[PDB]
Amino acid sequence: LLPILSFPDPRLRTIAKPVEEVTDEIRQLAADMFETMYAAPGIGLAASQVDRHIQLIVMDLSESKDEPMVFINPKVTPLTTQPYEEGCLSVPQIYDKVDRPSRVKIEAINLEGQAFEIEADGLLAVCIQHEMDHLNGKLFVDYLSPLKRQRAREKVEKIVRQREREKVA
Ligand SMILES: [Zn+2]
Repeated sequence: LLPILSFPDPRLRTIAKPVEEVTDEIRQLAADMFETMYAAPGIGLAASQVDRHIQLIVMDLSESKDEPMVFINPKVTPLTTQPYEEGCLSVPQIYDKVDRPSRVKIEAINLEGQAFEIEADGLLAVCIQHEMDHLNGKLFVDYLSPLKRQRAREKVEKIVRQREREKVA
């Protein structure tokens, strides 16, 4: 399982590079990203989060863990906000409210290298926007008040340290 970078790691601020071609190394990265995300568990993971700074997002919003979606080189444009309690595998076990445009259009390519365009509302609009932020080196904590940020940071470093401690046990 690929290791997920944790806030405040500076590599999470890297702006991702476009994918040149959907080769079989990015197909294998995507499957490992899904694996990593499904194990967490989470519903979304940007390649930036596993220290591969390319424009790849994996996502599965299904209670069954069997509706997987891929977005390569994505473009997101609002079609107009709504509140939602967001978390992030790179800000582990921290959830808070962020307010994002509630309807968006997504243009991206899939793992066969074909282009698509869809309109998104609901959980889809929140998630795509959250993951596109990762690709621009941004985290959902950047929209919270700074006392919630250093507090999330102190909790995360604790959580990272326990996870290290759990591996020694
Ligand atoms: Zn995230």
